[PDB]
Amino acid sequence: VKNSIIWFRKGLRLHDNPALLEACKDAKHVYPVFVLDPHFLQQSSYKVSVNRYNFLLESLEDLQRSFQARGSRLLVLRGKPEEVFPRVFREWGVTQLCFEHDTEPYAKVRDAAVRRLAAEAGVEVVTPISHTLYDTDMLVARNGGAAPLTMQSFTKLVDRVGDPPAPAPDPPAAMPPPAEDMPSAAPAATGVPTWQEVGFKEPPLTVFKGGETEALARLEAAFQDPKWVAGFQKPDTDPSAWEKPATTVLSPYLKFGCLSARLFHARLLEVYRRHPAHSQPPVSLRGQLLWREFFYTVGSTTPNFHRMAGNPVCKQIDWDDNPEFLAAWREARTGFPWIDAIMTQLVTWGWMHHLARHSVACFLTRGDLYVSWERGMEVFEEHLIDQDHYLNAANWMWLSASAFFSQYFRVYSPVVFGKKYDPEGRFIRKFLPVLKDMPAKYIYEPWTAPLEVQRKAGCVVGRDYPAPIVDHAVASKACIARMAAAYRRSK
Ligand SMILES: Cc1cc2nc3c(=O)[nH]c(=O)nc-3n(C[C@H](O)[C@H](O)[C@H](O)COP(=O)(O)OP(=O)(O)OC[C@H]3O[C@@H](n4cnc5c(N)ncnc54)[C@H](O)[C@@H]3O)c2cc1C
Ligand SMILES: O=c1nc2n(C[C@@H](O)[C@H](O)[C@@H](O)CO)c3cc(O)ccc3cc-2c(=O)[nH]1
Ligand SMILES: [Cl-]
Repeated sequence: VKNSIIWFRKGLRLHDNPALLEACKDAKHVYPVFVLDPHFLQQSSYKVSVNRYNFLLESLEDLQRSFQARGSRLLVLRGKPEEVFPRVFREWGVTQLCFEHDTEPYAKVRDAAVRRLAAEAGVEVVTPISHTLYDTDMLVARNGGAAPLTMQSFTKLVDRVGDPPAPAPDPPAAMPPPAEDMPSAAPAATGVPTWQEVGFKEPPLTVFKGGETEALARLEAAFQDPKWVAGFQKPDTDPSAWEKPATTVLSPYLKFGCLSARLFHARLLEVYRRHPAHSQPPVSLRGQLLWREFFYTVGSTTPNFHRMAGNPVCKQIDWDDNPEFLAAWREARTGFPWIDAIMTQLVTWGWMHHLARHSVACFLTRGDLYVSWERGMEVFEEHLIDQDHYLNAANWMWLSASAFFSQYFRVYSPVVFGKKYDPEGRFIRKFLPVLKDMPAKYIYEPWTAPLEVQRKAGCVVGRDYPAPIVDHAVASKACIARMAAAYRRSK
């Protein structure tokens, strides 16, 4: 008799889930499992806000509903996978364990340990690729055994390899449930908890809801305008747009696997077929999925990718240990409203537009404050709802000119950058209410408002909103000087 586990970690969906499909095939009982793992709650190492963790819980609640609707049940097991799984293998008479492959450092250690244990229990292990467009090992293999290090040569590689696989079909309308009266499957030990019960003190404030149903809705909303999809150009999109964000906001759903990257890609290709002037990579929407694939592919084959030291793709730079600069940045009190509004969005929504992530990451690292990208990445690791190990590392290295990108003379202005999109400062008025009534003339530079104007707007620099912590002209020149010297020490 076939008794199977479908183990969810990412891949939090029923659509495009070949793992799930294999688990159901010829099965008497299927046990859908997510292991609520203490590794992600020990705030010592690994950081997570209530925003992200509650987005996860919402996604698990949506899975529960999808499984309940098909005659089954999601089991949220508490514990370390190494010690939970041997128990349930025996208790449930498990013959097959299915899960979606992942390539992160923790995933590799965890997944090796669970395979060894599975083999000891006589349990078959089935691990299809479906978090990424392609099997990332296959790509490296086809490229002659190393990952390409530019987006251009990565794009050429995948064009030679061909289209990603189709989304797998939808799973059956009825699924075999867990067997009755299994003690590790007791409802009360296996329900989706709340953020309160997991132990978060403060409520989540983000406006984006977790789960596959929300992911599919947001995918559908995006594809209701095929000209927009066809003509999408990432660098030409507006980072100050918040009522209707200028990009898809599909990142947290792709991060958790509430949305299938292959579904998204197949949908793009349908549109591109009927729209022959469609944008091409890297700026196109397909280009965006390829950035993701690119950084996963490089990231999974490089040791210490998420660090500077011991990381072969990363420049060793003499970053300042400057806790007050980092704290001002982290706590949204740099005195540059563009920067502080974005850092407020980070902590409220857990999502900003890519170019707002550029402004704040450039400002922290190579642009003004010369703090290590690792400090920035950690702050993003806590607050981003789309926090992705490889994508966050790679973009921080890109923005600090530590890897992939070397043009350290290009520095974004914390005053001018947003102003060319949003001269009235609508974005700033949203995320920093204290500047609601400041005239647009002064909103990017409130320290240049006459004192009469500051008082009239109820926002006096130094009292209600802080003075700027640097002079951008002085800070950037110094930072460019230090970057030049670090590059010359490297050669
Ligand atoms: C300092 C810094 C840190 C970042 N950290 C993260 C992170 O932790 N997680 C994360 O998903 N993205 C990260 N990004 C990339 C990018 O900013 C987000 O993926 C994007 O803003 C998400 O919005 P969207 O879903 O509307 O993307 P769209 O423009 O709609 O693109 C669709 C999808 O493509 C992928 N994608 C888009 N841009 C990029 C990119 N530059 N690199 C890799 N993949 C991309 C994402 O999965 C995204 O959902 C970071 C960028 C910077 C500059
Ligand atoms: O299997 C789990 N995956 C969790 N993941 C999912 C993955 O990151 C996955 O476990 C691994 O593939 C990462 O190495 C989380 C992701 C977040 O962004 C935030 C919190 C979690 C928590 C968990 C968890 O408790 N259990
Ligand atoms: Cl709990």
